[PDB]
Amino acid sequence: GSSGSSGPEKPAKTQKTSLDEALQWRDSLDKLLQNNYGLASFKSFLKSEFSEENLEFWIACEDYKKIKSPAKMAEKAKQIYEEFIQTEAPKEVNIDHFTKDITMKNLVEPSLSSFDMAQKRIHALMEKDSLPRFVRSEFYQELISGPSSG
Repeated sequence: GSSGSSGPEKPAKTQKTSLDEALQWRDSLDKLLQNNYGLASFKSFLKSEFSEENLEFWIACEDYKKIKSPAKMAEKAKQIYEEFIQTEAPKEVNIDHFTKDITMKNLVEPSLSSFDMAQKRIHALMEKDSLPRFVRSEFYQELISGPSSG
């Protein structure tokens, strides 16, 4: 018999982003969000431009797609709407009545692609609005013209 006690551990490190990569974010916004590095930075950028609500709707969407629960898939759906797709909502994203209306009609029998349009709608804005406005900012200049060469 020997008394023993376990203990926690420490994480590790790894690459982040390369020059030939940072540029890939220019072509399609997705590449950016997908990349942990580009994403983290992308967010902050918005927070300053009071346009962080645009990304939020995106992150949530994905977090909703991975919803198997028969109640959550529906209930949760209304949540995102009452937050963004809600009248004068606090984070009401930028979506004309056209797209906005869509989601609503998709709140009846929502499953996974409930916010298919709304998602692609905002995503297309953060890629043609912020994306192009993020590269011009320093946050980007440091990603490509940082402590490394181009």
